[PDB]
Amino acid sequence: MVTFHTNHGDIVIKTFDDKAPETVKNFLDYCREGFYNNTIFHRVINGFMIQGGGFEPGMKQKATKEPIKNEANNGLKNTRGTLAMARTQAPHSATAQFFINVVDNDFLNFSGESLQGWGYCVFAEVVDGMDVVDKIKGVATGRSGMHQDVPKEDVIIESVTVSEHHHHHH
Repeated sequence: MVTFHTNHGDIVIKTFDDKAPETVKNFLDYCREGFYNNTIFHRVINGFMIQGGGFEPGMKQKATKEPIKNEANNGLKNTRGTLAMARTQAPHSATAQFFINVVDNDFLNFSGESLQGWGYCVFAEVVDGMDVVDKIKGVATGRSGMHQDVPKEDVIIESVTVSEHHHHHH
């Protein structure tokens, strides 16, 4: 599990390690490196999703690592509360940016291994703090340079805590 500590409260997520293993490793690596610290939810669209993990306040884009393979072929759907990776039009271009679906966004789902079909890879789901997600999705937004739907007051991921559970059979 991972918790995003935001200035609107905590968002707790469970990763889908079996179904998106490269994506989950990439995500946890950024978490442990402090990459998401002081990043913002820079693209918030009520009724759609909230997107973050790429910019500091002022839309200062952080340098990222090499992009990852799209694992959306895993059959998982972009239902409300799932996390998927943001990307540009190239399917295997995701780096650190992710989004939380705030409704079921069926139009984002993998339908085939093509530019139009690959869709968006679901790799985790919110397990506590959907109320915080629902707060964030509702904030006021406006323009910032070329970017739209940018919260007028920064929605900040202050940091990220990782929680691991180990089991011992006796």
